[PDB]
Parts: sequence; C-alpha cells; structure tokens
Amino acid sequence: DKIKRVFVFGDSLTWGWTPVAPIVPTTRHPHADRWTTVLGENLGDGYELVVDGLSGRTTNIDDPNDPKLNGADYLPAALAAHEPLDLVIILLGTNDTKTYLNRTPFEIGLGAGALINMVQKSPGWDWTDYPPPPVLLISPPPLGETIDPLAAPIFVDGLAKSEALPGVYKAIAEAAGESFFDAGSVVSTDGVDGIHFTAETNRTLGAAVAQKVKTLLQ
Amino acid sequence: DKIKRVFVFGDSLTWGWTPVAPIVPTTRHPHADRWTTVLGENLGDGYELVVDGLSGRTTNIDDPNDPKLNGADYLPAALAAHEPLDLVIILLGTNDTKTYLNRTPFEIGLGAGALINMVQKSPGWDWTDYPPPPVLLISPPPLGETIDPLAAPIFVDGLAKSEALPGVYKAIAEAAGESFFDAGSVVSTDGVDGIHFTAETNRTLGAAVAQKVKTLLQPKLAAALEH
Amino acid sequence: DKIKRVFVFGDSLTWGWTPVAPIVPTTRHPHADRWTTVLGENLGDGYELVVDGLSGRTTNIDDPNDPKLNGADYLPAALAAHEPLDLVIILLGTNDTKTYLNRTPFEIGLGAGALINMVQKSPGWDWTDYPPPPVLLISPPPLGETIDPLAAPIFVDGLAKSEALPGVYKAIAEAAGESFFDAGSVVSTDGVDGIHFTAETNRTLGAAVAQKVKTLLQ
Amino acid sequence: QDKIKRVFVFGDSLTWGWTPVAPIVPTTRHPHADRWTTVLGENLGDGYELVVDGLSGRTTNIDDPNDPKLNGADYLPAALAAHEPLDLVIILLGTNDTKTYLNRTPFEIGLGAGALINMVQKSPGWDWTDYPPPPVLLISPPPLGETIDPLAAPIFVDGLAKSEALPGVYKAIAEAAGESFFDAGSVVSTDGVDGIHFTAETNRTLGAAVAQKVKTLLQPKLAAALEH
Amino acid sequence: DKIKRVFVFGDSLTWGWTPVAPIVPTTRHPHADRWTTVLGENLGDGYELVVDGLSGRTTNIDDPNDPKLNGADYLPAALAAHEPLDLVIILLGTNDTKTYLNRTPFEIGLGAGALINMVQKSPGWDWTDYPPPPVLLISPPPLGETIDPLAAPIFVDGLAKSEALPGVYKAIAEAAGESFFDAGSVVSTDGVDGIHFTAETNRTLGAAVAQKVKTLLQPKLAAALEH
Amino acid sequence: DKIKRVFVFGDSLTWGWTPVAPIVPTTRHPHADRWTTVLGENLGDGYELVVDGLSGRTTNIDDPNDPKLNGADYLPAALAAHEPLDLVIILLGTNDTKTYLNRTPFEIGLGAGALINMVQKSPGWDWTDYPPPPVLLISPPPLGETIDPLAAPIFVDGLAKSEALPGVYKAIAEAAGESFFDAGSVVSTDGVDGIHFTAETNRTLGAAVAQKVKTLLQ
Repeated sequence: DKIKRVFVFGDSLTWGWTPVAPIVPTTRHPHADRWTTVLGENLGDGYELVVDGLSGRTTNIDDPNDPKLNGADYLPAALAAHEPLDLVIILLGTNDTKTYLNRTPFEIGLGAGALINMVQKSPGWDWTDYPPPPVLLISPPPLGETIDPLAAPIFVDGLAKSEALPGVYKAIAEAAGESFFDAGSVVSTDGVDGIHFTAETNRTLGAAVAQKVKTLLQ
Repeated sequence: DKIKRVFVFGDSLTWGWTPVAPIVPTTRHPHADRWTTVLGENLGDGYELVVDGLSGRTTNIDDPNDPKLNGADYLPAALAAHEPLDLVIILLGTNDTKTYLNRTPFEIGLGAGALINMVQKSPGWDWTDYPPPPVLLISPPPLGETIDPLAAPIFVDGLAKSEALPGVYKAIAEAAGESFFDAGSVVSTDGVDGIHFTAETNRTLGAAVAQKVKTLLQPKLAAALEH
Repeated sequence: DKIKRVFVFGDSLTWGWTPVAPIVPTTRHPHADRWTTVLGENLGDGYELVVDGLSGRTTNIDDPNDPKLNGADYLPAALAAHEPLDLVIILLGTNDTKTYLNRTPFEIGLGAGALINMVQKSPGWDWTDYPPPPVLLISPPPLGETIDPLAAPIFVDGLAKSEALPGVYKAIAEAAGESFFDAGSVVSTDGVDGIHFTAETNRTLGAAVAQKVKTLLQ
Repeated sequence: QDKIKRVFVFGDSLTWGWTPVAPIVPTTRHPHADRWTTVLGENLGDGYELVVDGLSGRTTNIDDPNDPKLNGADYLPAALAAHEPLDLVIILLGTNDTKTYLNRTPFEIGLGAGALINMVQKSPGWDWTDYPPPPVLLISPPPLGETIDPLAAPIFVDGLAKSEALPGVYKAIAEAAGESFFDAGSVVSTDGVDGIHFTAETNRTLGAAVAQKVKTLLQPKLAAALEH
Repeated sequence: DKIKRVFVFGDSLTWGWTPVAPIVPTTRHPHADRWTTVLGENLGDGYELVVDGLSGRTTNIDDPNDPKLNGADYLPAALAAHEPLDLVIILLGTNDTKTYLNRTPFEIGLGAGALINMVQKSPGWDWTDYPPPPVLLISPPPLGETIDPLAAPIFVDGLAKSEALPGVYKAIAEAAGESFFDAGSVVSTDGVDGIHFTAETNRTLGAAVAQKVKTLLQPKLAAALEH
Repeated sequence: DKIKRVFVFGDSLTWGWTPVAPIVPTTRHPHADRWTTVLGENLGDGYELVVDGLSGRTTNIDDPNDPKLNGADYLPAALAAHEPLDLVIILLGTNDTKTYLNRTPFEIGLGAGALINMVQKSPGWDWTDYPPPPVLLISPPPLGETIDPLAAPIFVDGLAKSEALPGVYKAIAEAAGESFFDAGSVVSTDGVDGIHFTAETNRTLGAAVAQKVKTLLQ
C-alpha cells in the first residue's frame, strides 16, 4: 500500500516560531510541538510529510528588506525536488498583511493563486511524468489584536486584511478546482507577540488539518 | 448632469483588426465599424468612451517577441492618465492562449485578476482623490476552428484554452467583487483568419455590452435587476 | 478629405492639473478648459485628437517613487494602439527637472530624443504597414519662480534646467528631422503652485499650438 | 538526552534519486530504500536526522536559460533559514555545471560551489534567531560516464574533462573557506546506463562512505580517540 | 605648462584591427601603425594619450552575443579612472550599424549623445574636484562597399546607416555644446575586409585628428592663426 | 624579443590617491610618485605598462552608492581592449572591506577569484587568438589603525578583514594555478587618512612588485 506524500509550504507558523517577549529573538518549537508534526502523527504510517516553513515568507511578493522571502521564487524548485507528491498544503498570507507590502486581501488571494498555478504546472518538464498533485490552500487565522510594540508599526491595517483572507482564499481555491480550509475555524493567534502560535494551538491545528487531509486522500 | 466616463482596455479586437487573407498585413476597421464605437452609440450622450486597444496585448505576461505587449506594464499609467473614470472594461485573453506563452486558463484568469487589482488600487497617490472605478471583465469568444496557416503554429491548444476563459474569468471577477460578461454568449470569432472580428460581429458585441454597462452605471436600472 | 489624427503625449499639464493651494489634492480641469481641447477646437473638423497626459510623467527615466511615470515605458504601446496617426505631439520635460532625478538639460533633450526615435520606429512590426507619423516636440515653459513649499525641495535647480530646455529640444528635434515649438514663447507657468497652468494659459497654448500644427499638416 | 544532529543535503538529480534508464528520459525516482541520502541516514543512526533537497538539473550558482528554477544559489539562502538550526550542510553539486551551453571552466564551477559555502557561512541574514551557522562538507561528484545517452550528449560536450578536474578545485575552495571536502569519485563512478546518474548499488556505496566522513566531522572527540 | 591629457574611447578601429582574409582571426596593428599613435606623434610633448579601444564596442546598446560590448556600461568607470583629462575623443558607431542591433542613424546619434552626457557629468563625486573635460565626437567613415562574406550578413543596411552618421553626430555634438569631426572627410574604410583600416589610413586619420585637437585645446592660438 | 605587456587593474591605490586631511577632496599623485610608475621604471625597456585604477572599485560587488565601482563589470572589456598581454596584476580588496558591503574575507577572495576567471576566459572569441595571460593577484596591506573620522563609519570591522586577505588571496590564486604577492609583506597603509599611500610607500611597492614580475616573466 503506497505511502502518501504531503508537502507543507508555509511561513514561520510552519517553521515553528516560539512566541516570546520581546518578539525576537525566538527559538524553534521542539519538533514534538510543531503543527506539522502533530498533523503527521494523526495521519499515521499511511502518510509521510515534507515540510518547508520559512520565517517571513510571502505568497508571491518581494520583501524589500530580505530577498529570500518570496514563496513563488522558491516553490517551482521545491515542487520538483520533492516530486512525486499526493498533496500540497499551503499555509501563507500572514506576512502579506505587513503594512509596507501594501497589499489588499484580493491581491493576497491572487498571490496564493499564483502558487496554486505553479503546483498545477508542476515540474516544467518531460524529464519525469508524474501527474501534478492536488492543493489544499489554508487561510491563516486573524492576527492578534495586540502585537508586540516592536512589530506593530509593520502590521498596521494587517488585522482587517487577515480577517478577509478566508473568503478570498476560498474563492481562489474553488476557481482553481482545488481545496480550501480556514485555520481560523479551529484556532486563533494566541501567541504572546500577537502573530505566532503556542504549542497548544499547533496541536489543535495539526489534528484538525489531518481530518481534512484524510477526507481528500483516504 | 455628469457625463459618465468608460475606459476600454483590450487587444487587436478592440483596436479594430480587419480579418484578411493572408492574415497580415491588416488595416484598421473604419471607426464606424469598431465594437467600441457601436458601444458608444448605443450608450448615448450620457456616456463618453476612452479606448486603448493594442494588437498582440496580453493580460499580464511578457511576450518574448515584443516588449510592449504586456497589459499590466501599461495599465497603471493608463488608469492615472484617464482619471476620473466611472468604469473600466477589460477585453483581453485571446493572445494569452498563444502556444509559446504556455499558459493555463486559470493562469490567464489570474492575469486578468492582476489587472483588476491594478484598477482597484488605481492611482497610487495623494495627488488626486477620486475613487477607483468598478470593473467589467469581458471574456472573449472562442477562437476559430480554422486559423490562418501562418498563425496556426502559434495557437496550438489555444481553442480549448479560449473555451475555458468565461468560467475562470467569472470566478475571478466575482472574487474581486466586480462584474463579468462573456462575449461568447452573443458572438463568435467569425473573421476569415480564425482570430479577429468582422464589422457585423463588432456591431452585435457593441450593442450587447452597452446594455450590460447601463445595468452597472444607472442605479435605478441596477436596482430593478435585484427585484 | 481624410480626417487627420493627432496624438498628444504629455504630463499633468496635458492631463489638466488645476493649480491649487495647498498643491495637492487637485481636480482635473473641466474638458472645456484643457489646452488639448482648445487645440482641437481651433483645428476644426479636419482634425481629431487622442490625448495621453499622465501626472508625474518623465521623458525616459524611472522615478524611484513611482514605477509608472516613465514616458518611454509607455509610448511604444500607445503609438501602436492609436495607429494610424498624422502627428505626434510631445510636451514633456517639466518633471525631468525634479532634483532627485539628477538630470542636466542635455540629458533631458536626449530623453525627448529617445521618444522621437520610438515614434520614428513606430509599430515594430509587419502586422500593419502605415508609415510612421511626424513629430512636433514642444518644450514647456520655465517653472514658476515660487513653488508650493511642499514641492519646492523636489524642484531645487529645476528652474534653470527648465529655462535651458527650448534650446536643447530644438537641436534634438532638428537632428531628428522633426519639428519644434517653445511653449515659453506664448505662455508661462502662472499656476498658484508654481508648476501647473490656469485655464487662461491653457487657452493661449491650445490656440498657438493649433497654428503650428496647421503649418505642418495643411 | 544528547541533542539530535541535523544534516541538510543540497544537491541535484543525483540527490533527488534519478533512476538511470534508456531512453534517458523520462525517469522515475529511485525507491526511498535505494537513495544515497537514505543509506547515509541509516549508516548514521538515531544520533542524526536528515533534511534532503535534490533538484534535477540544479547548478551551483548559474542560471540555466532553459529553466529559471535550476540555480542553487537562488534557492539556498531561503532553504538554510527554513531548516535552521543545522549541524551540517552537505553540498553535492557540479555535474550540471559541466553542461556545454553554460560555458564554465572547472575553476568557475569551484567559485560557484564557493558562493554556496559563503551563503551557508552568512546563514540566516537576521536577528530573528541567533543560532550559529553550520559547517559545510563540499562533495565533488565523480567523473561523468565516457558514453552519454545520445539525446543528452550534445549538451555534455567537453563535460567529462571538466568533471575530472572538479575534485582538485573543490578541495582548494573548501579548504580556503575553512570547511570540509570529500571526493565522491574516490569511492564510486558514474555507472548509470545514461552516462550521468547512479544505480542503487552506487548510491549504497556513496551513502555509507559519506556517513563515515560525517561522523569524523560531528563526533570529532570520538574520531580522535579511535585514531590513537 | 601642465601636460594635456587626451582620452580616446573607441572600438576595434582604435584597438588596431589589422584587416585580413579571412576577416578573423586578426592580430593587432603594431603600435607604430595605430591611428592613436600617429595622433600622439603629431601632437608632440605637450600632450599625453590614454587609449581604450574594444573590438565590437557600441555607443550605448547591449550586444546579445557578448555582454562586454556596451560603451556606456564602461565609460563612467573609465573616465574616473583616468581623471583628470583635458579632452575625451569618441570614435564609435561602426558596430552600431550591425543588422541585429536594429538601429537607425538618429538612434545611434542618441547613443553617442548618452556618452557625451556621461562625460559632462563625469566623476559623480566629492572625492576629487577637477572639471569635466570637453568632448570631440568623431564619426567614422562609411563602411566598405565589399565586406568579408563571413561578416556581411551582420552588416545588411549598415552602409547606408554609416553614411548618415556624420550629419546626426554633428547635430548631437552641437546640441551638447561640444565638438565634432567626420573621419570620412579625410579617409575611408580601405581594409580588405570592408570594415577596418590599413596603416596608411591610420596615419592620415591620426594626423588629421591631431590638427583638430590642437584647435580645441590651444584655442587662443587657433583663433590667432585663422587669418 | 617581445616588449612584454603588463596590465595593472586596481582601485584608488593604483589611480594615485594622495592622502590628505580632511580625507576628501584629494588630488592625483604626480606620475613620478605613482607605484605603477616606479614598477615601470624598475622593470626597464623590456616592459610596457597599461594601468587602470579606479577610486572606490571593488572586486566583484555592486556599491549601492555608485554603479561604476564593480571591477567585474569592467574587466572583461578592459582585457579585450588591451590584448595581447603578458601579465595581469590585480590589486583590489581594500574597498571590499567597507562595512555596508557586508563581506567576509572568504567572500572577497571569491571576488578576486571571479576576476582571475575572467582573465582565464579572456577575450571570449575567435576574432583574435592570442593565449590568455597569467595573473599575479596582489593582496593589499592592512588598513590603518586610525581612519579619518569622516570615513571611519564606512570601515568598521574593515581592518580585521584586510588582515585576513593575504591568506585567502593566496589560496584562491593557488587554486586557479596563478601567482600571489602580499603587499603587506613590504609596505603598510601610512597615509594620513588611514587608507591610502604616500609617495614613499608607492616607491617601495613599485620596486618590490617589479622583482616579483621579473621572476614570473624573465
């Protein structure tokens, strides 16, 4: 019985940012406490995860402060490097609400859409011919109402944008003939810095997403 | 009584490519025969059009054969140059089906979406403050089943892509909270070269699109449609 | 008699910036008061205008504050989109005097030259074969002696540069085998903000430029 | 109790697990059990945990005009930050750099590998974390096959000689960076039928050999005691 | 008296391409036979030359075949590296006529203009304050009527373009308030390959350009002589 | 017997920056006092020099303050323009220690390596066929312990980097099969501004480098 391969593509939430005061520097959640790990455990031996979480990462836009943060710069290579996959999970959009990137929620949806499209056109080549995998686009929960004062200037108007993502993400996913899940339906941003997750929140999300995944793959 | 300004942003279909054999060179449809002109006539004195149709133009992707064909390179400037507008009409996607651009229909939808987004964030500045205008995204009709042999190699698998655009364009438009219309619902690509429109097709399209526009910009009529 | 098509390519002066205090925000001159409109009226039914005026637009240089302001990024597409034309009028150079763009008058001439060249090589293709249209390069008048305090820092040394443009523009136009007209010969920058035009100045310019056009086209 | 050591492997199709076949393409991925990185993992034991990033077609630090995703140096900074903290970075690249159309000398390819080592040394570019940067083991690939699949041969003209020259250059560059080196050509050769990729037998040998090398670097107290 | 420094910025004509059959490979003209050398000899001890001639070099446009051939990529650095200078001579434009670069003569003039402007804004900095030097723009002669068959495909329509350069170069130089000289007024492209110069042609050019230079840098004397 | 041609590619040290207080503006060392000139004199009539020294120039990295300062942008053209050569001397690396470029010594070595590689692949063409010339990579001496207060902010941590260059440069040169010389073995940065050389230091360096050159070329 073929082991099913799931690739998880996200930001610091998926890397395992431990929320702290002051907001930085952080250390990585122990493996046991990462949402992806709990996702893996609840799925069982039938499944095998590959995880790529980058602190600061956006859907598809350059961060003028750091040239390595554009998801869409990286994703084509990542997909080809982990082919073949049975599912691609995308949990991005939190960094896209940063003030200086000046994005609307629809713009952020388009960004997630750009990534879905990269998966659908995945590997760009005749060197292999496995099919492209389906995609589960996950909208993150709303930001915290109170963000660490060091980071707050960079998240002005961010909360309202983050609240609007589930609706947009769902339409975009649907338009692509792919799947959707709102992380805000089962958890919220409970980290002390108003942006990242506690281990308790990771656990809830991992277990919830595992149910959703089994529905799609059995 | 304020005159309503409508900006039309498209490709050769909107420039006025006269279909001919061989496919090139062409000459511009006389003004009287252009779809935008008939659109203007059917709208009346209540409306005033601005038209920007570029042969070869795509939604949001570079053509390696010509650096001036990317709609999204041009649109931000165009919008600011014609502010204030009451509506922006986009009729693009036909060139996006060209084989060498290697686009899926969903990708082309995202391209049209990129343009909608540019309109929604239109002018990027404090120099004026008019609101941004609403958008009517128009999907083109399917390509001809028979394309001029000179152009056919460049439109391989293009037909199927063009057939898939209305569904994608509608979702994208809806997702943006904007409007949609399928040109394929009232006309088809009847030009001899299998890509462009006759004057008869222009006339039909112009008249049909004018009805749609009035629905959006005359609120008494907009109201009546919810009934 | 063929109707003659004239394309006007300019900046906020051609859009119809209404001079006000404070300098921004502005509203667009009513159509009846725009210089291009008066140009059209004085030309008669023999002529038909197409107008493209963008606030902030330069000849051929990127504005680091706004990526849509480079005339030469736009002009090739615009020319092809309005083919066939009988004349192209260019009234640009006022924004090129902005301090942070660091341009000399000769440099600005070269920029206008770049645009003339784009018109001369206009459409780059076999898809149509109309000839390319002739060009009337119009130098703007000198800037106001007193510029709105909000904008003044951005126009340091700009006045002297603007005074030098007619001479340079004339040489460049002549070198290209094309025509020239100095807007400063018939009007000056009388707007309250020291940069833009009143409706009275628009009227004078429109009527003067119409005389010049008829000389070129009969 | 002892913290588990994290080793990141950054390579090309050799590291992805290209199964050599005729005709050369299309291929399928070596079963997990037969990948060199997997055997590397098994020979290391529970003391170690691998993260593997192998991309078919990938170069050290140069754009492939045929595919914009193949430049290792475009990807590596992000990858490093995404897998921090690491105890070692292994780089096994250079085989694609010998492709005719990229027009590279062996020294140039060394510089490319050097660019990657430098990215690791300056790894994460930020105050968001402060773990140290990890050491690097640069691995030179073996020489190409003398006979390359006719479909691919035009793109590997003069490639063999370049591949033979890589160990020398890679060693100097690694040494200059104060990092480690290993020549895959010292324990295996390109035995795949297409003249470019590896059989499962060759993967096994390489995995086991590289595991010895890794333990020398990360348990040096033990390595020391063993030598006498 | 300060010794006057003259910087010569050109292409293979200034490097010293020896015309041969077949066209390539060539070897460099002996120093004694280079036009710049004869220029130096005819100027005397009052002057000192610095020479930068690159085979294949254009005014201001990328050659898709070789990324090092754009004069304007190089000139800012070169100017600062040889500061202070009393004159900059530019003899470029021959490679700009190459078919695949698709340039008009006016465009090539603008390219030369771009270089003049770089000289006028020369060093961009506080680190020194010498004045910027004046410029003598030199138009090359027309291409040969017969070009080596290996190179001919790359110089289609090139002859006519090269004939048009003197007029354009003069206007552009004048517009910049700088000087002009037409190499075609005293020599032509007599090399066997139809592109480069013999030693005899170099000698003529060197001596002619030296007269022109002295006019510019000893202008009080030039003035007094004109009677 | 060939007259032997030596091309010297460097920064302000090779241009002839006269150290002064305040640090800027400077004037060029008289020709008689330049290190390259003394190099030429000590070599004799058997040799002929070509010199390209640009104030501010780096090995292979863009200076965000000035787009003309990247050695590797310039070197390919320079090499082809002065072919044929018998030797290329590179004395660069002092500007690479500037704080804002954020380079490690190994990175700077790689930069020098990039230049060596350009020389080894020199002219990229069939238009001539002379061989490529050998290369003598020269590491500069350590910076001054005391730098002009106006320039010091830009050379923080630069001293330590400059001290590390000889070791790195030697490895890189050796790896390329080329030659090396440490300018710090015969001189130090004795200019009043803590960065540039006096005429006395130029003389010492010129004479020392001439010995080295003769060893390589006979």
